[PDB]
Amino acid sequence: ALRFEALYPEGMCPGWSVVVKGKTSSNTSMFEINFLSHPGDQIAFHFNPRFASSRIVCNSFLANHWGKEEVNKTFPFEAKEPFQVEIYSDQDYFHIFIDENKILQYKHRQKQLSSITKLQILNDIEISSVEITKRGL
Amino acid sequence: ALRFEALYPEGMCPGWSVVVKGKTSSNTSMFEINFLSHPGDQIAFHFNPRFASSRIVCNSFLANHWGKEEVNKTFPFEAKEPFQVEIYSDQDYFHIFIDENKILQYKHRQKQLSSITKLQILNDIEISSVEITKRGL
Ligand SMILES: OC[C@H]1O[C@@H](O[C@H]2[C@H](O)[C@@H](O)[C@@H](O)O[C@@H]2CO)[C@H](O)[C@@H](O)[C@H]1O
Ligand SMILES: OC[C@H]1O[C@@H](O[C@H]2[C@H](O)[C@@H](O)[C@@H](O)O[C@@H]2CO)[C@H](O)[C@@H](O)[C@H]1O
Repeated sequence: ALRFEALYPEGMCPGWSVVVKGKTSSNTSMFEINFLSHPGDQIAFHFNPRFASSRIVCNSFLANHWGKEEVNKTFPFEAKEPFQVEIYSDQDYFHIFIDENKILQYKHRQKQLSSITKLQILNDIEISSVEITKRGL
Repeated sequence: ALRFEALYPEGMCPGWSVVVKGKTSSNTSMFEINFLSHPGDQIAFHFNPRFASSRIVCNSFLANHWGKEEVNKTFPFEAKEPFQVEIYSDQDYFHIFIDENKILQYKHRQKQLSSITKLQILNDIEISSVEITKRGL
């Protein structure tokens, strides 16, 4: 289920931050934050905290396939507890921060950064805030 | 031209703030921030700073017609200068703040507040940030 979507047709990458605040309803499910590229609504970056297994899975869905999963070692979320996730893009990576700690970097696979125009947030997250802000390099 | 859109299907009214930061490119045009209700994509609240005439026009587009315009006395924008617009909804009004000053209140005409799920920002605004945050009553 779609919880939030945003569209910025001029392109929200690189040099933008997305800050999502909220909490899960359960410890048995998952949510995702996806950055989509146009045309095709391909998934440039999929950030998928899975609470049942306590793993963050990151990947891309390009040319109709999921690529190699990048799975984080730590799981710095607690179910039903408020969190802040920030995703900041530079020319080389998405940088992920949770509760103001840097957690992981994900190297761009979709190199056409300016075609990333859409953000989708799905599944088990009760959102309290979404901020989309142009930062600079 | 669409500059930004957001969708929050559970309803982003009442008790939410939208904070838009940016600046115009010209002093000859206009921009708008629209709150849309579902179904129908009706315009519950249209906030339309018109720089050519230095007037903020507010209205609603319901049942296929614009209603009575509510035109503000002051015009606290300057073309090409960064501004912050906050729109906060309670049970009775949209409250508009520009650069942290309260400017106007617009009484709800679309009373089905929970059906307001979409935000659109159009025309002459170069956006630097959009924040959508659940505040409370
Ligand atoms: O790689 C991200 C996608 O994973 C898909 O699930 C994988 C799963 O992680 C893996 O362990 C294996 O079982 O194959 C599954 C199917 O590709 C998700 O279904 C998808 O939503 C993404 O999260
Ligand atoms: O009321 C908001 C809409 O106004 C429309 O323009 C009006 C205009 O403000 C008024 O002075 C008169 O000329 O009738 C026009 C047409 O209804 C805009 O076209 C529309 O976009 C809204 O801003």
